[PDB]
Amino acid sequence: GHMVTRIENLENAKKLWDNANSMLEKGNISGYLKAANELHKFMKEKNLKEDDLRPELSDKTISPKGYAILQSLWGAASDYSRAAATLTESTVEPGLVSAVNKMSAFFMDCKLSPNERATPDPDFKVGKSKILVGIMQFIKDVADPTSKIWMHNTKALMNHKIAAIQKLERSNNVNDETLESVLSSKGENLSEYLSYKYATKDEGREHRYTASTENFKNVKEKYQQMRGDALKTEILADFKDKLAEATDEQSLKQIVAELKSKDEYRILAKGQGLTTQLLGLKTSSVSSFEKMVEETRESIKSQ
Repeated sequence: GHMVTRIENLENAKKLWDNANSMLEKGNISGYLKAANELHKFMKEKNLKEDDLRPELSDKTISPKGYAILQSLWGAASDYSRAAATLTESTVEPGLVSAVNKMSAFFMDCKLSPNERATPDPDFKVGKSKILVGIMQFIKDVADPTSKIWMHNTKALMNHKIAAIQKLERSNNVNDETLESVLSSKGENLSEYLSYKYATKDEGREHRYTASTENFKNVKEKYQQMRGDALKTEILADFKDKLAEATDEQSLKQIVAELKSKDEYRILAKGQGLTTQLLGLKTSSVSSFEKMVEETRESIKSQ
């Protein structure tokens, strides 16, 4: 087991920084943040500081275009941080977005002394929505699997917001008001969040065959005392969370195959009324699950 020189670690930090700058230059926001994050992780592990790396970057430059993107990123992040501070919740999401700012600042501080001014190209424009999606993608990548914003898993909420912003992009309805609604949302409306009209934590609808965990040997213990629409709501929520761990197309297909093999999925797929079972259509909850797979696919088919 084994040692590395300071020279050698600085040379690798220089490469990590270059990779970040290169992503910055191409306008790949999530790629830049991720690359910044790797630089920080590597430097922390080798006990290297920004001022150790700075002299070594003397032959490298953040372009004017680069500083313009970083200024837009800074602005979008500050604004998002404020917008995410809400009556429902104001600690986690703002903390996460302001930390994205601190990560970018770290990339800048490797190159610039404490008071040096950024020199952004004033003509270079970058769409607010591409920035926000990038921020959200980075937060989704880096937040702990157990992180929660209000009552919802953080990775899942990010994918939800990224899909909402992408829908605004596709239908040409992106403006400050529609972005604000997304940035300030915590998924308070459960039925929209899960894409399931009958989402509830209460008794929901009357059913001749109210969904039940009895007759499913393998169902997790947490569901055993839930029934009906509420049972399905809880299964869908946990499925949404598991789907949010997907990182690429192969990963998503694998997770989907796992979830569809579970007794919880058969509960979703089992109709709760006799007329409905005789029709031979997908249940509403299975439909919701399929929409979540599509949402997750869109939040991940991008970079």
